[PDB]
Amino acid sequence: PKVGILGSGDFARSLATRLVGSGFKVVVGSRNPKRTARLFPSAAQVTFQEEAVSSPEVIFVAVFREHYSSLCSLSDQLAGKILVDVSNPTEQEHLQHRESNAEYLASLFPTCTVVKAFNVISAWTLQAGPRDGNRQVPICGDQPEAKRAVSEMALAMGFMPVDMGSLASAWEVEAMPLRL
Amino acid sequence: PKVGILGSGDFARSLATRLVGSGFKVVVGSRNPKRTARLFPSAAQVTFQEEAVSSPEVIFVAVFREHYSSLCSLSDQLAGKILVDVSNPTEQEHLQHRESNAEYLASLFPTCTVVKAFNVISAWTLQAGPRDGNRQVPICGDQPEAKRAVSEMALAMGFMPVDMGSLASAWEVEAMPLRLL
Ligand SMILES: NC(=O)c1ccc[n+]([C@@H]2O[C@H](COP(=O)([O-])OP(=O)(O)OC[C@H]3O[C@@H](n4cnc5c(N)ncnc54)[C@H](OP(=O)(O)O)[C@@H]3O)[C@@H](O)[C@H]2O)c1
Ligand SMILES: NC(=O)c1ccc[n+]([C@@H]2O[C@H](COP(=O)([O-])OP(=O)(O)OC[C@H]3O[C@@H](n4cnc5c(N)ncnc54)[C@H](OP(=O)(O)O)[C@@H]3O)[C@@H](O)[C@H]2O)c1
Repeated sequence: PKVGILGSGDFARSLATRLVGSGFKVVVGSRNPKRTARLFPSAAQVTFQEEAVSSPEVIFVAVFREHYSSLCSLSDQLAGKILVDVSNPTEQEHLQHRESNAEYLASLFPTCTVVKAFNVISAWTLQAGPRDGNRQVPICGDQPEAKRAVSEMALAMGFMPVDMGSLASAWEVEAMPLRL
Repeated sequence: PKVGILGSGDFARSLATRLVGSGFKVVVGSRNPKRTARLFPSAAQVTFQEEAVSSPEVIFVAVFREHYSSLCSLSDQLAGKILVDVSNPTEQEHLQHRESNAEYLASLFPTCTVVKAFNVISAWTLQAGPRDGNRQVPICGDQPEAKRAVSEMALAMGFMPVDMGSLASAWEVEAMPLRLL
């Protein structure tokens, strides 16, 4: 507790499932929480975006890059928080954009600290994937405290965090193939 | 609806998700509904086994073969209902048992009618939703009304039911490989 997630799709919902199964309290921010809540694990509290971001210290940004700027109205609430960029760009997106999605996200929310994590993990692995601790997540970011928070979370969820350095490493991390 | 599901695992949970996304009301029977409910889609009503099987006309049996007989105490409530055997046996289990899982389940609950369906569909395919051409669900069973009920459900979920005949076809259906991506 309390971990935030912005977004309502397959990845959001799988993250929520894993977090709840790992003893975290979870709040989800959706544009249509009424509709979205129906499919989410009951233990997660699905609410409006504004209200979902205010409590948590760590917020997973489980939306596509093209929708990042739509979150700008949440800036005053998000101030000083940890944002997790989970995006797994296609080969073409990766090559088209000079900066990583994670760096782009950092630029949009300069008062937040961004950690890149979970891009190489499938939604089904999140849902089902055995809590053997064998499955590696690469993790980077500029802030050691933020990286530790996300790494401990990864461990509690049964993954094995691998430190890949500063947020400048996010471009190479975003090139890593999704497993599997 | 309401559609029933017995069991609390990855498959139960995925079936539930999918059913609720397709406009069905869903009730789930678990031995520990307090714990189990936490992970299930909010729109599903997770409750005790006895209470779960009491309302619905069609009940998905999303537990392993080895646990089928543990459901015998529910016999009185399950009488006259449609049971869906979704099991995907391992090659070994398939070869060790003379009869199919579905036929075994039919023998345990003779006042019920069993339909074999969904064994070839992965839990993730249930969750994420089918997409072409990964839509095909083999169905068999002895009773045309029961097969129609399950087939319409399949169609509502976005699958394409394929009639494989009587419950005697279930052994061959159970040999069908499970499909992923
Ligand atoms: N699925 C995987 O196996 C996988 C693996 C690794 C990483 N990821 C990453 O997770 C992120 C989301 O993926 P997904 O598979 O969950 O996609 P998805 O199913 O399409 O979900 C996208 C979500 O974006 C949210 N969103 C917020 N603002 C939006 C807007 N303005 N327009 C459209 N949508 C908006 C939506 O929630 P609301 O409408 O309720 O706000 C929606 O649920 C992506 O960056 C992806 O690379 C996915
Ligand atoms: N997962 C897939 O991709 C896949 C695909 C097709 C078919 N299936 C089929 O779906 C069925 C279940 O699969 P699953 O992946 O959901 O397995 P699972 O995660 O192990 O779930 C089995 C469930 O059986 C229930 N159960 C009822 N009585 C039990 C007992 N006495 N002892 C132990 N468990 C008992 C449990 O729920 P409660 O504790 O609440 O009772 C448990 O959650 C299997 O026959 C499988 O072949 C799975």
